Amino acid sequence: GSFVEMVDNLRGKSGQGYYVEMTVGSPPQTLNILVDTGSSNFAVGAAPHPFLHRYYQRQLSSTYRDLRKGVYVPYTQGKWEGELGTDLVSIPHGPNVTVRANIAAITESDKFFINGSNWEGILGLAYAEIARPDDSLEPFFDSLVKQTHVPNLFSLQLCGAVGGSMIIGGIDHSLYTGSLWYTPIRREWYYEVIIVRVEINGQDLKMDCKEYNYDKSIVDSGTTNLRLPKKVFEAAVKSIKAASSTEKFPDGFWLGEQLVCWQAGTTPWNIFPVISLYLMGEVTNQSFRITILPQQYLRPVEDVATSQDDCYKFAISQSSTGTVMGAVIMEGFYVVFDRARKRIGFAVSACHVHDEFRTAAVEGPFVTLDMEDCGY
Ligand SMILES: COc1c(C)cc([C@@]2(c3cccc(-c4cncnc4)c3)N=C(C)C(N)=N2)cc1C
Repeated sequence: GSFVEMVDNLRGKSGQGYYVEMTVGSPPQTLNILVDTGSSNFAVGAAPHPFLHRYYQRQLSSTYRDLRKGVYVPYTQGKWEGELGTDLVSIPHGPNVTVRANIAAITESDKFFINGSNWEGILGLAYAEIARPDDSLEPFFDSLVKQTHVPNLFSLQLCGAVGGSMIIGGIDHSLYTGSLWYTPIRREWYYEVIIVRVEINGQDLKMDCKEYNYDKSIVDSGTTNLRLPKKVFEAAVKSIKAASSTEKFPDGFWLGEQLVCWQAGTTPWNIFPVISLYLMGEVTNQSFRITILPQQYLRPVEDVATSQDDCYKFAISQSSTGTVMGAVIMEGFYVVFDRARKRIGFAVSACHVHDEFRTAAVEGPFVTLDMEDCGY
C-alpha cells in the first residue's frame, strides 16, 4: 500500500466526478465511490436504481451494524435518504488498512445518482461540522486517522482528458513540479479558503476582496465548475467576453445552457483569457496565484453524435452560496489537503494543462500593503 500503488487509483467521466474503488462489508463488496472534498458523509447506494450498476447489500455483510437512525438530505434540485450503520471499509488501491466506518445506506434518492457516471456512492472528505444528520456522525477520514497510523493528510491529482490519483497519508513528489504553495484552511467545515485577488488576462477585477469570499470560498472535488458569487461571476463574464470579442457566442453559452462547437482540432484557445486566482498565503498580506487556462474552464462534452466537432460547456457559473473551486480548477494541480497543519497546498501537477504559448501555474509570493481581511 505504498504511494506508487496509489498512483492512478482514480477514474471518471468529464463533468461526472472522480471515483476511487472501495470495499464495504464482509465478504468485501467492491463499489466505485466519488471522492468529494465538499461533503462529509460516506453515503452509498444500498437499493436498486436505474443508474446504479451495483449497490451495497447490508444483509450480505456479517460485519454490518445498524445504528437505528435514519438520514434525510433534501437540497434544491433533488434529495437522498437512508439508514445509518457501521461496517468494515477498505481502499484496495489506497492505504493497506481496514477500518470500521459510518455508512449512510441510501435507500431512496431523487436526481442524486448520474447515468453512466460509473460510481455508486460518495466519500465525503470534509469535516464533521457539515456531516448529516449532524456533527456526531464521524466522517470516514476522521475514523481512518483514529484507527490507523495514517498521517492526517491526503492529496488529489485530478487529470482531465478521465483519471488521476488520491494519495492518503502523504505527499507523492512524483505527482508535481516546482513549489507547493499553501493557503490556510479558514474554518474546518468545508475546506474553506480565502481568495484575495482575481485577474483575467492579467487585468485585476478591482473589487473589494471580501466579494470573492461572499459568503465562503471552498475547494470542492464534488463540484465540476468554478462557481462564483453573482457580482464576481458578472465581472468575470464581462472580462472573458471582452478578451474573446473576435467571436460572439449565445447568452446560453455564458449561462451553461448550451455548447460552443468548433471543427475538430480548430478550438481558438488563444482568444480566451487566463484566469488568475490569488489565494491568501501563510503569512500576512502575502499570497500566491493559481492560473487557469481555457483548456480548464471550457469543459469538453464527449458526444459521438457531435464528434465531427469539439464541443464545450462554459465551466464557470454563478453561485448564491459563495465561491467553489471545483474539479475544473483542481485539474492539472496537485492539491494537498494538509489537515494536520490546517492548510491546502497547490503545485503544478504532472498532468497540468498547457499549449505551446501558455501553461497553468502556481506562482508566488505576491505582496499587498493596502489589505483588509478578505473573509466574511
Ligand atoms: C450530504 O449530502 C450530499 C449533498 C447535499 C451534496 C453532495 C454533492 C453531490 C451529490 C451528487 C452528485 C455530485 C456530483 C455530480 N457531478 C459531478 N460531481 C459530483 C455531487 N453535491 C455537491 C456540491 C458535492 N460536493 N457533493 C453530496 C452529498 C453526499
